[PDB]
Amino acid sequence: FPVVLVINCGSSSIKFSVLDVATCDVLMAGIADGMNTENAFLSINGDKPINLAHSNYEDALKAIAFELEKRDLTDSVALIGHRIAHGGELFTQSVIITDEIIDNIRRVSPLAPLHNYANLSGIDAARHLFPAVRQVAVFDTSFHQTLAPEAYLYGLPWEYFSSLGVRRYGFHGTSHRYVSRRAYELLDLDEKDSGLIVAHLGNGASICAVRNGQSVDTSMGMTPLEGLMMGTRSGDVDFGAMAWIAKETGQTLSDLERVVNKESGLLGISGLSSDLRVLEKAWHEGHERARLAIKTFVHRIARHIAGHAASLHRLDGIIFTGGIGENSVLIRQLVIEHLGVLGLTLDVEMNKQPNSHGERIISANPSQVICAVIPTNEEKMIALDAIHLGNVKA
Amino acid sequence: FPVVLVINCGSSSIKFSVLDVATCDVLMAGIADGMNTENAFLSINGDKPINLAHSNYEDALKAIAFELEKRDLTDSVALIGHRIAHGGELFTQSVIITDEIIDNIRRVSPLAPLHNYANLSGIDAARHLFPAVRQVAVFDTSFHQTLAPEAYLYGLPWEYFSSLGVRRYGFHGTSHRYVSRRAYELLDLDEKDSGLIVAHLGNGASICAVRNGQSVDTSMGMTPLEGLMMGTRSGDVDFGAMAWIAKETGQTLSDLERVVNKESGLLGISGLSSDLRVLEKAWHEGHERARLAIKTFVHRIARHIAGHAASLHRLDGIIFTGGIGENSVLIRQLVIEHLGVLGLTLDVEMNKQPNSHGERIISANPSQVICAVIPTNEEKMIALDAIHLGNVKA
Ligand SMILES: Nc1ncnc2c1ncn2[C@@H]1O[C@H](COP(=O)(O)O)[C@@H](O)[C@H]1O
Ligand SMILES: Nc1ncnc2c1ncn2[C@@H]1O[C@H](COP(=O)(O)O)[C@@H](O)[C@H]1O
Repeated sequence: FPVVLVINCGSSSIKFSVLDVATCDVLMAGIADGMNTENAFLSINGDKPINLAHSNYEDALKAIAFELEKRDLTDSVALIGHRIAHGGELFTQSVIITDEIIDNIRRVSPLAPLHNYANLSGIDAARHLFPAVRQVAVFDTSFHQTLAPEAYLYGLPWEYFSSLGVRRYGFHGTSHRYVSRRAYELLDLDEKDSGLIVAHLGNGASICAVRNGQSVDTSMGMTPLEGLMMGTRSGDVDFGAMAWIAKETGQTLSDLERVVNKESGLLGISGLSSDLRVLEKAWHEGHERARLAIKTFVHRIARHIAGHAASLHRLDGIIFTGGIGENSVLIRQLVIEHLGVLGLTLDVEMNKQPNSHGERIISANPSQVICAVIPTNEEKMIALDAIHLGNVKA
Repeated sequence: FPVVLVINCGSSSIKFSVLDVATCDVLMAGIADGMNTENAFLSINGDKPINLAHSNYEDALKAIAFELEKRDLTDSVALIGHRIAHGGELFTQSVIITDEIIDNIRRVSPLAPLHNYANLSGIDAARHLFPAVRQVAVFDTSFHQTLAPEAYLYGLPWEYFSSLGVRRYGFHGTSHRYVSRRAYELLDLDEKDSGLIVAHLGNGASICAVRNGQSVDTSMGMTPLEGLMMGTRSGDVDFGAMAWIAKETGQTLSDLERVVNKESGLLGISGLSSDLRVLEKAWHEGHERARLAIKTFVHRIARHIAGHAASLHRLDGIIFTGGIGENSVLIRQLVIEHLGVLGLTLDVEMNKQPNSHGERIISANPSQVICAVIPTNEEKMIALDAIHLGNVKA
């Protein structure tokens, strides 16, 4: 029974999963946190953190490989999948990693300096430790490459796009792609004749319009700062307002970039938490700013769901996914009730059901548009691409 | 026959109109251009520019008053209407100008330093030259004050809103208000039970959602930089992208603010013109970048029209207004065809009709939503507020 090793290298951690090729089931999962710091530890399935002390990306991947060996599945690793943050314009699909690909990843790495260079460090490590294993790169931007110029061009001077490559790229592509495929089965839709809106709500929040199997619009921009308001991210923000704050408080562009990424969003408005479970409980206890943060969060999602619907000839489905989208009974209902204009009617018995019920339809019968919850599986989608590319001569 | 003098003071010009109280008809109109410069001239109805040479706001208003006297209508001026750019949170409706109002205008003037201080200079001048005449302030933001916190709060730290007043204000309020009123008559709608989308396309471009006579969402933000892409303005732009350009080109926040306001938008993408008539002709001659600029322009309008529709319980009408919205047969159709999801069908015979046909319905019969063109009259709306306030004890 061969397996796929899925690796996601962040700036501060390394997340990994081992999926069984036969059933696409998770056999092992873990996180190597506190990366590049003075203290680095490795937890597997939450099985008590084991430290390495001042360890790098290569040493951490070697520790995971040693734990991979302790369970006798090292020689069973047939494929290695790498999650890549930014693929620029060069990558439209998942590819088998070669010297050419690496060079191309380094080319578009300036577009995401924090995340993309960390991905390359993971590629270099896995190459060193598993050279006779086929390795695959899956890009978080590639799905959105089917966008037309009108959908990705910014109203900036053309030169920024042609010379520097300033345009909408969009993220959560792997998730949007996975959820799309599942929606055609759950809603019983013909891919070649369909219009979906996928709402990935969780860590980061993004919307995607999927027309006839292709991504036609997405809420995130060149960076994950554009679009929906998030946990700590501001979302859509007037540049004039940002320029006004820079003059009135005397802050640098770096200072405001810190504020927008880490001090804003749900955390910013409420002044309490970035976690939704905390804010839901706070509002339940009569916290006004927690109510406002959630109400604003809901509003901007509804605004973008209806907004992205314009890039469709016909609206068949709205799919909720991600940590928030799969679990929050409240957020789903408030968003759908905010979208009464589109002729949606919700089934509250179905919307009450917890995530254990998996891929479920939550809209009632008289509804013009089918509303559904589909749990996203980014690890399975990476594995599926890897399995497909595992049958290929390179 | 008493008259209303309407004054709009920009940073570089003074636009004025004299409307007859009885019929709300324009009797005289002119522009004093090149304000505060070494050479300032005054044109009335395009009746050959007459220079004053190095003239200020008070001297220019005195020249208009002298030309007002030459036509024997100085003693006929019953009311003076002032267009004010930014009213902050303090002004929800048009008011009679007193010492209190002036102080309050200066309070919120930091929110629009370029335009708002010029408005005060016009107020000071008209006070000096017409002290026994009732004077009224009409605010370009006041109509959007009915917005709920979820619609105007940014995903920034709460402190920026509470201390500095960073929130969505929105503009074109006078136009959105005027067009709304007219729509209830043209579409035969009950104000208290209606949902409209008003698309003001022209100089600046903004969208407004009008639920039951009240503004519930608007595309422009704290500054007119947010929302739709415009002639020279970028519109919605990823802050992460703007921060990325600042690092890669080594430009100041002031440099990028210049680029976004004057070098971007339709002019930015095409690299040709901010004027739509030029770009329409250019695309007709096979100019690709003029086609892209227009296609992108259309796309962002459709995205925001459908987006703002979420803030409505029911969509009754989409109204096109402004220089572009009233005249561009192409832009109207491309936008409506982009909004096929909402179930709109256009009557192309009606959409062909030039602006001379005034307030006209452009959608066919099977259409789910009525599409119409209503010419905006910001001068008439200012006069109407002034006439109403002219019957009041102060
Ligand atoms: N039962 C729940 N109700 C509401 N929000 C939840 C729940 N479980 C997880 N979340 C949110 O999901 C987010 C995590 O997103 P993700 O990284 O996609 O799992 C966190 O910000 C949580 O606030
Ligand atoms: N016949 C027309 N066709 C297309 N665009 C027009 C036409 N007339 C005026 N415009 C546009 O309207 C804008 C002026 O807007 P406004 O200041 O609202 O009159 C300009 O940018 C013109 O490009």
